This record gives sequence, structure tokens and C-alpha cells, in this order.
Amino acid sequence: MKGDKKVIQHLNKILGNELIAINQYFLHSRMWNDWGLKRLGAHEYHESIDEMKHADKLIERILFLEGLPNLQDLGKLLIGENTQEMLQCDLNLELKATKDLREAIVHCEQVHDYVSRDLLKDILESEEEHIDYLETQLGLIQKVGLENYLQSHMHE
Amino acid sequence: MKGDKKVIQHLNKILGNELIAINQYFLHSRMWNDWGLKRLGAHEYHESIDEMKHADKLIERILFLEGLPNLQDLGKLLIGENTQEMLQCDLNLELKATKDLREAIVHCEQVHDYVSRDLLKDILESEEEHIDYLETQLGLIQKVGLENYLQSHMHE
Amino acid sequence: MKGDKKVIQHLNKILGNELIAINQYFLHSRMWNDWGLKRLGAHEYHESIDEMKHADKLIERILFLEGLPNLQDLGKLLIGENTQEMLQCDLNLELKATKDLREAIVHCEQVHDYVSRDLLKDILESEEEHIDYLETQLGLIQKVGLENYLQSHMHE
Amino acid sequence: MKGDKKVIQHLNKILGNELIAINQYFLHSRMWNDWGLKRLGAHEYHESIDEMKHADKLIERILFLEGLPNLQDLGKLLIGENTQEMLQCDLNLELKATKDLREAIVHCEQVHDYVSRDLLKDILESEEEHIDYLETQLGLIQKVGLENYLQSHMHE
Amino acid sequence: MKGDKKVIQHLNKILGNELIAINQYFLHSRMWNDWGLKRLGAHEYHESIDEMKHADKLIERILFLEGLPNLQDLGKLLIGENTQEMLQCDLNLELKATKDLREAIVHCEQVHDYVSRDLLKDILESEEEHIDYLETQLGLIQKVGLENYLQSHMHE
Amino acid sequence: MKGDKKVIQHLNKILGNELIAINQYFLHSRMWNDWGLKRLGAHEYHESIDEMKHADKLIERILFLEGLPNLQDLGKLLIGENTQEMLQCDLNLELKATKDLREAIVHCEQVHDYVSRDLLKDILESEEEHIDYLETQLGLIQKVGLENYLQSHMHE
Amino acid sequence: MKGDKKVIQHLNKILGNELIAINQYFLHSRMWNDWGLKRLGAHEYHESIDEMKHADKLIERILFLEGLPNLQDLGKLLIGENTQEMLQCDLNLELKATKDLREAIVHCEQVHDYVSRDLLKDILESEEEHIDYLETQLGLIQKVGLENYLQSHMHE
Ligand code: HEM
Ligand code: HEM
Ligand code: HEM
Ligand code: HEM
Ligand SMILES: O=C1NC(=O)c2c(NCc3cc(F)ccc3O)cccc21
Ligand SMILES: O=C1NC(=O)c2c(NCc3cc(F)ccc3O)cccc21
Ligand SMILES: O=C1NC(=O)c2c(NCc3cc(F)ccc3O)cccc21
Ligand SMILES: [K+]
Ligand SMILES: [K+]
Repeated sequence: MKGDKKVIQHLNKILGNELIAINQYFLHSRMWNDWGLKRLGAHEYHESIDEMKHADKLIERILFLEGLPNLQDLGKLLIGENTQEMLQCDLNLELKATKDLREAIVHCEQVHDYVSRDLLKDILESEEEHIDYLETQLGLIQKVGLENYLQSHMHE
Repeated sequence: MKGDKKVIQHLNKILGNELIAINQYFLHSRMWNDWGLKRLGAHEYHESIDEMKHADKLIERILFLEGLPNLQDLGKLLIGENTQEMLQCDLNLELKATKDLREAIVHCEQVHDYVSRDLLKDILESEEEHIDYLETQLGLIQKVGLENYLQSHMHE
Repeated sequence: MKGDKKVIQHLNKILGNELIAINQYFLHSRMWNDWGLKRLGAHEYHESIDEMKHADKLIERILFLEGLPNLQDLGKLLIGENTQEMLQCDLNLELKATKDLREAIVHCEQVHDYVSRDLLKDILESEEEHIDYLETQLGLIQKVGLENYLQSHMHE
Repeated sequence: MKGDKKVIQHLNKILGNELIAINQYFLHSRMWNDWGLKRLGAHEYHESIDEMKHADKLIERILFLEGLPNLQDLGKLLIGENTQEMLQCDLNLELKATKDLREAIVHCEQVHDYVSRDLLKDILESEEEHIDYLETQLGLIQKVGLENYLQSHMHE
Repeated sequence: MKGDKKVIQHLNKILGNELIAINQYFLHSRMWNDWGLKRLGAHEYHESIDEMKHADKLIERILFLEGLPNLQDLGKLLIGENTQEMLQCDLNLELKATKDLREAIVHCEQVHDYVSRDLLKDILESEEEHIDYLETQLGLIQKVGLENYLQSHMHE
Repeated sequence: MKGDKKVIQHLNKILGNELIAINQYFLHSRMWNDWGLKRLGAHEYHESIDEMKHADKLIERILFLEGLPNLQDLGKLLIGENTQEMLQCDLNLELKATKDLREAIVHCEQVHDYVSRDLLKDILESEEEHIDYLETQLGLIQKVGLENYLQSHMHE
Repeated sequence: MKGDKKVIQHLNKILGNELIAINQYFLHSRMWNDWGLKRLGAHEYHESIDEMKHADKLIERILFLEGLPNLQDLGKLLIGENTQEMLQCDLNLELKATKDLREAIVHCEQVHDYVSRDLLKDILESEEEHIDYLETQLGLIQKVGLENYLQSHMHE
């Protein structure tokens, strides 16, 4: 079913953010596991998988709309080098992600692509949950101290 | 445990091929599903997952060797536009992949990184199984004809 | 709860489309079964049942909003005489139904009937799924040939 | 128990035919598997296994009769280059085998080795079942065409 | 996947050794069973089966590498006339087998056919296990005496 | 089966390293248990058991190759006096063990003792896993602090 | 709990004997397995494990008493060259062990370390059971003859 060209462009822009997220969260996960912070590693792995599921649904919608999913262009990964900075990199990425989702939804609404809108709303819901998670972790580091926060994420 | 620098370079080169494969096989999978060729779609999905598992193990080894896994640089996806060409693109990618695995193993053997060698041998085994699969599919298209081959991959 | 007069008019228009589809899809199903294309017959039966469910929910929403659900004014059924034509007739009907759905959602949004909109969006998602199925089948007739396509739909 | 010398010679002749069939059918099975024709590969594997079981029973009977089972002399394998040739090579072998079985049964009856006869009759029943299968496959190739015939033997 | 010509020649040589072993061990098994030494017969049967499995894997690898598996040429069986001779015949055959496997592994390593090496290494492990069994049996005959050794192998 | 004299010397050297490790890790385990660091005690016990298993397999391989396994010449145990020191003493030992493993594998490869190599490679993989654990613990002492690290290892 | 200095010396002496027995019995076990005398090999393995458990308990007792368990000094292993000698070597070692146990219990009683005495008494009961086993095996070698005795220990 031939879709709106600019909608497909938005979907592909959203897909690009998810593809960045997949790799950034997967790398952070395995960095945390390597450091013995297995609870962070497992959670961040699950964030990676969730972005993979989002990318899948975007790929599928783009193909249905008879566009070409762009998996070739990979934007810049925000890889941190310690726990506090990795969380902030994830958060910075999510704030960019939600901004683009909102702009995409605006355009879907204008051209009446209500099904695409619904898909992007569902993704936006998951990304805001991720932001909640990240904001909470950063807040906890201040409340309990970095050493305790890391201690609490050694074991699953 | 600090690894050999050139070994880590090889591992990262292997990882780059797997990252290309992940996206190429995932896209082909969803293209086939979109076309109603669900048996090809499901198989190619499983090839994608297998490359994901390989990438994971490479990322983990690189981190253990105290290198930096490169998930930023994404080489060129060989995306075909019909079944015969998609299979050939996968095969062309695998023949490149196995060549690089062999060179990587040569160097691991020289510097005595026997554990890395074992990991790359296991990956090489999976990639040669994939080549077998691809060569067989291409051969079947000739034997049964394209229309029958596609018919036989409509339903799972 | 007194609803907007024109919302109810839209809902009754969508209802009218679903009533055509019920009968069109049911007849196509029984024609395919009579021809021994039992897999098409079964799938088309489930398409008819799905439209019956949408009709039910429209009738319920109209009665809640204190309108009169129009089950009396049956529009034109698009019945094919062979499989390719029947699939195309379903597609043609679905493409009108989705245009009317989008127009109804526009109006629901204007007058703030957000629950009616949500219902129409859910129905729209179904109908686009039906369009995906129908386009996929017509593409498969091309890719594998008519004789093979029909063969693959003889047995469930 | 001292058997008749000519009976033992016949049993070794039947054994020799079975040792050819074991290898011919095993190789044909693995060829069909390599080509993706896994239904033929599996069925031919089971034919090879059945010949192994016959060979076992012949070896056991020859030893009971105080003869020396000949596993050293391997006759000519009839290996085909395509499916039609392979099937016809199997059939040519089976027809030689059943001829030899009948001549061996005649001699067992003449010298009153009724147990050896009963063993050979059971093997003969198995070989006639393989001939039925082969003649049926060759006829199916004519009825449905080679492309369809190979299509139907891709999947198990 | 086109393999190295000499690797394939090596694989066919190893296949030739396995084909001798299959028949030699199968005949020894059935001789021991005929003599009432059923524990020896059973164990020797399982050695024959294990060689059959090795031969299968070699055939499959040769065909994947686009060579022709040689099941036609059958080398000399080493058949003993009593238990001690039969065990020593098996041991002589195994010592030739492992010499050939080492030479083939050398060549696989030199041309970087690492998957073929791994296959031959696994077969070599099984053959060294068989050498261990055989040397151990020959030793037990000396320790417990032949009559006791045979007594211990009457009943499974 | 007569093995290479120097292979057996290497195997006995690896064996000697495992015998030190068994005793070193067992004592460390019981020291941690006595101090109430039961999670470290349990984990170190399982490290000791794992070395016992490696020792067993080395002893078995040496006896198969007709050498004399040296369980008599116990080298120097590296016992720490506090947790950080004990972990470092384990790491120091593992780093010598892996160097000796790589030297032994070099020689096994030269004289074509591929089964001994395979055994040593499997042991090497274990030992590198142990190194990963030990480095991770020493890094965690930094990241979370000593008091927190010890606290997290009081209870299993 | 600070223990008596000479109690701790006795416990380390007992521990030293247990450490010898661990290695002597483990090597004897694996020699018997290599020779195909698997029932002896299994029983001797379990004797080695029992000494391992006694060593554990002595190490734990010494640490509780604030001593340093000596796992560094390994006394002379008594290794036989045949079954008869191996059993007698074990028995000679056990007879020195029980001597040293009795002298340690005397001292424990004198200084009122009644819990250490109870531990040593339990270990003495195990060692006297081992002496019973060993004396009985040497008696059986006489009563059934060496060939029969060895025959009865081939199979588990
Ligand atoms: C750095 C690149 C990637 C890595 C390291 C990675 C890793 C993984 C791993 C370890 C799994 C679990 C599979 C299993 O154990 O069964 C997985 C699952 C999955 N991956 Fe990835 N992946 C990567 C990229 C992608 C991409 C780019 C996509 C889609 C475009 C994707 C889609 C999926 C899906 C759909 C699943 C299944 C999740 C489920 O269980 O429902 N992955 N991935
Ligand atoms: C206003 C028009 C119709 C409405 C609102 C309607 C509604 C429904 C509903 C709600 C169901 C149950 C679906 C479920 O499983 O949850 C159903 C079932 C069914 N409908 Fe209709 N339907 C309509 C017309 C028709 C027509 C014209 C036919 C046949 C010509 C038909 C044939 C069937 C059949 C065979 C079933 C399944 C009955 C069973 O349980 O065995 N329907 N319908
Ligand atoms: C003297 C020649 C042979 C004899 C007498 C023989 C006999 C047997 C027997 C009795 C079985 C067990 C069948 C059952 O009861 O299920 C068997 C299994 C088998 N044979 Fe043979 N065989 C021979 C040659 C071969 C050859 C040349 C190959 C392949 C190169 C082969 C491959 C196999 C395989 C793969 C199995 C299945 C083993 C398993 O996984 O359990 N055999 N054979
Ligand atoms: C040559 C030296 C040794 C060898 C070859 C050896 C071998 C083994 C083996 C193979 C096991 C069984 C592992 C399994 O679960 O599969 C074991 C268990 C064990 N070992 Fe050792 N060991 C040695 C020294 C020691 C020492 C010195 C100690 C204590 C100081 C010890 C304490 C233990 C304990 C407590 C167990 C578990 C027993 C149970 O099942 O409760 N080992 N050993
Ligand atoms: O398709 C039809 N949907 C209807 O509601 C309907 C009819 N409704 C009569 C009616 C009027 C009213 F003012 C209040 C209640 C009520 O039932 C009559 C004929 C046909 C249809
Ligand atoms: O396929 C072969 N079948 C055989 O029996 C055989 C051989 N016989 C050894 C033998 C055993 C015996 F119990 C009495 C006499 C005797 O010669 C030698 C090579 C090959 C084969
Ligand atoms: O740690 C030890 N590993 C041993 O093999 C060993 C001993 N072996 C004696 C022996 C010699 C022989 F030529 C044949 C068999 C045999 O058992 C003696 C003392 C200590 C150890
Ligand atoms: K804390
Ligand atoms: K067909």
C-alpha cells in the first residue's frame, strides 16, 4: 500500500535512531558485564532487545508502505566510559529519539496515516519508560552514592 | 587480560562482517515476509539471529582482551531485489567473511592466541554451514525452477 | 450519551462498508470452498468473521451514542468470477473502506469524540492488515504463477 | 552346523550384492542431501540401512553354517549423475539382486536348507518393495514432470 | 564450496581407512557373537557403528567441498583367526589410521581448511580412544589369562 | 600408545601447575569461609574443583601416552594474607599457567599430537575464564571500594 | 579461637598424611583405570575422595584454631608397580596414618581439646575401615588367586 513519502522518511529517521540505540545499548551491556556489574549488564541487554523489536516493527511498516528501510546509515554511537556517563549517553540519545518521534507523529497526523501514528506512539511510550529508568538511575547515584549504586548492580 | 593488538584488529574486522550480515539478513528476512515467502523469511531471520550471537561472542572476547569493539563502522550491505539475487548477495558476503576468518586464524595461531582461534573456528564452522545452505538453495532454483522454488517457500 | 450527528453518520457509513464486506467475503469464501480451494476459502471466511466483529462494535457504539445503526441499506457487492478477480475485488473494497475510515477519524478528532476515533483506528489497523494480505497474494500470483498459486491453496 | 558349500557360495553372492547396495544407496542419499533434496536423501538413507540389516543377517547365517563371510570383494557401484539416473541405477542393481536371490532360493530348496531359503525369501520381499518404490518414482517423474517431482522431494 | 584438491584426496584416503574398519570390525563382531563371546561382539559392533558415523561425516564434507567420495575402492581387511589375533589386527589398522589422520591434518592446516582439520581432529580423538581400548584388552589378556579374559566376555 | 617424551614433559609441567592451584585455591576458599566471606569461599572452592578435574584429565592423558604422571613435586603455593592479596596471588599463578599452556600447545602442534593439543586448549579456555573472573574482582574492589566489595561476598 | 600450639602441629601432621594419600590413591586409581581394572579404579577413586574430605575438615579445624594449614609440604608417595604392590603401598601408608592419629589423640586428650579429639577419632574410624578393605583385598588375592582377583575387578 503506497505510503506518504515524507512519512516513510520519518519512519526511516526513527529507524536510524533505534539502530543507533541497539548498538549503543548492546555495547554498554557487554561493557558492564565485563566489569562485573551484571545487573546493569542484564538490564541494558534488555533495553537493546527492546530497540531491536522496535526496529523490526519499523522495518515491517516501511516495507508495507513500499519504502526502503535504511539499515545502511548508522549515526554516531554515544559510548560512555564509566557507569554515570554511559547512563547519560543513553539518556541524551533517548531525548533526541523522543523529539524525532514527536515530529514524526505530527506529520503522520497531518497526512492521516493513523496506523503509523499508533506505531510511533507505542514506541514513544517505550522510550519515555526508558527515560524514566535512566533519570531514576542517575538520581539514585546521587542519593546512595556511586560506590553503593555500583555495589547494588554487581549481582543480578 | 591484554591481548595482541593485531588479533584485536582481526576480531574487530570479523565483527564488522557479522554486523553487516546481521542487517543484511534481517532486511532480506522482512522483505521475504512482506512478499508472502514466509519460509524464506523465517530461515533468513534465524541466519540474522545466528550472526547476532556471533557478534556478541566477538564483542565479549574483544572486551576481555581489553580492546574496543567497533560497532560504529558499518560496511556496505549487499541487498538484493529478488530471491535469486538476495541469496547470491548472502553468499558473496559469506565468501568474504570466511576469507577474513582464515586470515584471522592464521594470525591467532602465530601469536599463540589459541582461545581466540577456537572462537573463530567455531564461527567459521557456522559460516560454512551458511554457505552450504546458500549454495543448495541456488542449486535448487535450477533443479525445480524458480516458480516452484518460490512456491515451496510460501508457507512455513 | 448523545453523540455528534455527523460522527454517527460517519459511523453508519463505516458500518455500511463492513456490511458489504461481510457478504462479499463470505460469498467469496464459499465459492473458493466449492472450487476446492479450501485454504483460500478458510482464510476468506476468517476475513468475513473479522468484519462481522467490526460491524458489531460499530452497532454498539452507535446505539450508545443514541443513533440508529443502519443495517438496511446494503451497497454494491464486488464479486469476482475467478480467484485473481475476487482478490482484486476485496482489495478495491478495502481501499474505499480505509479512505472512509480516515475521513471519519478526521471528524471524530474535530468534535473531540476520542473514543470513537480509537475504535475507528483499531478497525483501520485491521483493514490495513487485510490490504497487506491481499496485495501479498496478488504479488504471489505473479512470482509463482497462477497454477502454482492455486495449487498451494487447495489444501488447508 | 556345517552348511552346504554351494549354499554358502550363494549366500556370499547375495552378501556381495548387499554390500554394493549399502554403499551405492548411502552415497546417493548423501548426494541428494547435498543438493537439498532431503526427502529423497532420507528415504535413500533408510534403503541403505535396510541393506545393512540384510547383510548382517547373511553374515550371521554364513557363520552359523561354518563358512567365511566375504566382506572383501566389493563389486561395481552404479552411481548416477542426476536424480533420474540415480533412481535407474538403483533399479538396475535391485533387478540383478532379485535374480540372484531367486537362484539362491532354488539351490537352498534343492539341498533342503529351508531356513536359509526363508531368510532369502524375507530379503526378497524387502527388495521387491524397493523395486516397487523405484518404479513408482520413475513413473511419477513422467506423470508430474521432473521439476514438480524434485520440488516434492525437497522437504521431509 | 570448491575445496583444495589435495585436502579432498586426504579425506578420501581417510574415508578408505574407515571403510576397511567398518567391515573388519563388523565381521569380528559377528565372529565373536557366533563363538558366544557376546560382550566382545557387542563392543566390536559399536566400534563398527562409530566408524560408519565417521565415514558419513567424511562423505558429507567431501561432497560439500565438491569432490567425489570414493566408496568403490576397499583396501585389505585384517581378519584374525582368534580373539588375540583379532584385537591385534584391529590395533594394527588403527595405528595406520592415526598416521594418515595426522598427515591429513598437517595439510589442512597448511591450506587453511580449518573446518576439515576440526573434523579430522574429532575422528582422531575417537581413533585414539579405540587404540586405548585395544591396548588395554591385550594387556588384560596377559594379566588375567586368556581363559579368564574370554570368560569375562561371554555375557553382555 | 607411546607419546612424545617432551609432550609428556610439558603435560607433567601443566599438571604441576594444576596441583599448586588446587591447594592454593582450596586453602584460599577455606580462609574466606573462616573469615565469613562465604560467597568468595564458595566460588574459590569451585575454582579448586575445576583444577582438580583438569589434573585428572592430564593424569589420564599421561598414562595413556605411557608416561609417569608427576604428583610428587609440588611447587610454591602463593597464599595471600587478605582478600586483595589472595585474588592477586591467584591471578599471578594463572598468568604463569597460561604461558606454560601456550608453550605446551606449540610443542604438541610441532610433533602432531593434536589430541593433547585439544586437551590443553580446553584447559587454557578454563584458565582464561578464571583470569577474567579474577581481573573483574580486582576491578570491582576499585569501583565499589574494599568494604563494599567484602560486604557483597559475606553471604552466598 | 586460639588453639594449643602442639595440637595444631599434630593436626598439620595428620593433614600432611592425608595429602599424601589423596595423591597416592588418585594416581593408583587412574593407573588401574588405564589397565582396564575399572572396579579397582573406581573404588580407589572413592578412597581418594574420602581423604580429600578429611583434609578439608582438618584445614577448617586448623584455621578455626588460628593456625596455618600446611598444604605446601608433600611427603613421599608410595606408588606400586602392580596391583599387589599398590594395595600394600596403600596399607603401609594407612598404618603410619593411624599411628600418627593415635599420638595426636593422646595429646588432644591431655590438653582438653576434646573437639579436635572427636574429629581425629572419626578420621581414625575411616582409616581403619580403609585398612579393613586393604587387608581383605590382599587376602582375596590369596583365596581366589591373582588372575581371578584381577578378573573380578575389570568391570564395574
Ligand atoms: C550489535 C548488533 C547486535 C547484537 C550484538 C545483537 C545481539 C542479539 C542477541 C544476543 C540476541 C538474543 C538471541 C538469542 O539468544 O536467541 C538478539 C535477539 C534479537 N535481535 Fe539482535 N543484535 C544486534 C542487532 C540487531 C539488529 C540490527 C536487529 C534488527 C534490525 C536485531 C533484532 C533482533 C531481534 C528481533 C531479536 C529477537 C528478540 C526476541 O527474543 O524477541 N538485532 N540480538
Ligand atoms: C449484520 C450482519 C452480521 C453480523 C453483525 C454478524 C456478526 C457475527 C458475529 C459477532 C459472529 C461471532 C464472531 C466470533 O467468533 O466472535 C458471527 C459468526 C458467524 N457469522 Fe455472522 N454476522 C453477520 C452476517 C453474517 C452472514 C450474512 C453470514 C452468512 C451468510 C454469517 C455467517 C456467520 C457464521 C457461519 C458464523 C460462525 C457461527 C458459528 O459459531 O458456527 N454472518 N457473526
Ligand atoms: C558391512 C557393511 C555394513 C554393515 C554390515 C552395516 C551394518 C549396520 C547396522 C546393523 C546398523 C544398525 C541399523 C539399525 O538397526 O538401526 C547400521 C547403522 C548405520 N550405518 Fe552401517 N553397515 C555397513 C556399512 C556402512 C557404511 C559404508 C556406511 C556409511 C559410509 C554406514 C553408515 C551407517 C550409519 C550412519 C548408521 C546409523 C548409526 C546410528 O546413528 O545409529 N554403514 N549399519
Ligand atoms: C592430585 C590432587 C587432587 C585431585 C586429582 C583431585 C581430584 C578430584 C576430583 C576429580 C573430584 C570430583 C570433582 C567432580 O565433582 O567431578 C574432587 C572432589 C573434591 N576434592 Fe579433590 N583432588 C585433589 C586434591 C584435593 C585436595 C588437596 C583437597 C582438600 C584439601 C580436595 C578436596 C576435594 C573435595 C572436598 C571434593 C568434593 C568431595 C565431595 O564430593 O564431597 N581435593 N577432587
Ligand atoms: O437498519 C435499521 N436500523 C434501525 O435502527 C432501523 C429501524 N428503527 C426503528 C426505531 C426508531 C426510533 F425512533 C427509535 C427506535 C427504533 O428501533 C427501522 C427499520 C430499519 C432499521
Ligand atoms: O571378508 C573376509 N571374510 C573372511 O572371513 C576373511 C578372512 N579370513 C580370516 C579367517 C578366519 C577364520 F575364522 C578361519 C579362517 C580364516 O582365513 C581374511 C580376509 C578377508 C576376509
Ligand atoms: O608422582 C609420581 N608419579 C609416578 O608415576 C610415581 C612413581 N612411579 C613408580 C613406577 C615406575 C615404573 F617404571 C612403572 C610404574 C610405576 O608405578 C613413584 C613415586 C612417585 C610417583
Ligand atoms: K554498602
Ligand atoms: K508445482
